[PDB]
Amino acid sequence: SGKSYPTVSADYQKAVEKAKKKLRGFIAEKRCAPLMLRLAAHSAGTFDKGTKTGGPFGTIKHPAELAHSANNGLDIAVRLLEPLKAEFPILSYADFYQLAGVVAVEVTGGPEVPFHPGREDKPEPPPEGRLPDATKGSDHLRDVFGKAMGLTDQDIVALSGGHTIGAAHKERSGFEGPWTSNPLIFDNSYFTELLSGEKEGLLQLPSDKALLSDPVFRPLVDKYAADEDAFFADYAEAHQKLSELGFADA
Ligand code: HEM
Ligand code: NA
Repeated sequence: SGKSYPTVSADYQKAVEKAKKKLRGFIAEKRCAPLMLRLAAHSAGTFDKGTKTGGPFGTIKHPAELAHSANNGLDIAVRLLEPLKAEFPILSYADFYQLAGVVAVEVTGGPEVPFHPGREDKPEPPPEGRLPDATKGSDHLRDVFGKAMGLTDQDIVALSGGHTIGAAHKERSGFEGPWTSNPLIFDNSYFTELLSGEKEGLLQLPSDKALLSDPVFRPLVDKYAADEDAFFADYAEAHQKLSELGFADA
């Protein structure tokens, strides 16, 4: 909503479609879906609505942005995609990385997140420090997702569910381990685990836990744990919005 998507040529659209297929095979084979989803979200999550700066505009490939502490390990993601990107010179890096995130959700069994091409690659990375801090709580989440990005409380909880795939690594964030028993399967297990309490072998970040105690976030955790279809619907909505921050009249 509020979006006017740009026209791209037929050749551009053809390349999107071909790149989508190549990304499915590559991501599935390399077992890197969680890392690609992180790459897409960290690219998008820097958007500040008040200044219209940052966002999903290809800047995460910049050595300067990769160097941000919140981006530890994403240099691997960028390197992994470079040979594929080279097969699609017509596409912006901006579009390619968001497409990789959409594909990451799909190949792990998640919802089909709508994708619209046309993001332009911007020259300057945003300032460091805009991405969410895992050690903080509900006020912080609203500052970053709501005040900066312009997303809703519903979008915050749904997007937190992205942790249903993947794991933290002690050499990247310092945190360690998967949120779920099935880290390459996209489902509502993140919320199920968040509710059941701490289980050995599984991770919960303070930021994950903050969902449980917030008056608005908690009913959403409950809904998603009870209804995976509702989670998938809200997740697809939220991911689309995230992937489109600052893009197509924002
Ligand atoms: C809600 C606020 C968030 C916080 C505090 C947060 C924090 C973190 C941290 C600390 C890690 C571990 C990085 C590492 O050590 O490898 C991580 C990983 C991850 N994040 Fe988030 N994140 C948030 C939101 C999101 C969103 C919105 C998405 C996408 C929708 C997402 C997707 C992922 C995925 C898939 C991984 C696992 C990556 C892998 O397996 O290598 N996260 N997150
Ligand atoms: Na899972």
